[PDB]
Amino acid sequence: GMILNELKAAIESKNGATRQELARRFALSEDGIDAMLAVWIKKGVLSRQQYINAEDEVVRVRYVMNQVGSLAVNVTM
Repeated sequence: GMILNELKAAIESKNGATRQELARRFALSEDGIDAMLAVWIKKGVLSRQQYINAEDEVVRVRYVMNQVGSLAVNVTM
């Protein structure tokens, strides 16, 4: 890869962006960056997109990550 990894880490640590900002920095079509990413992450699920606002305060930001760890959690207590 080239940007898939650069963004994967940059986002995994620092803030992130959507397919728009991604294709922008890469200077390519949003369809190409999204497709290449979807396959680079899993296979073709438009990656993992999530938002944040009420959880924080007034962030209101959305981005797609590769998600290498585990987000799905079920607190059974």
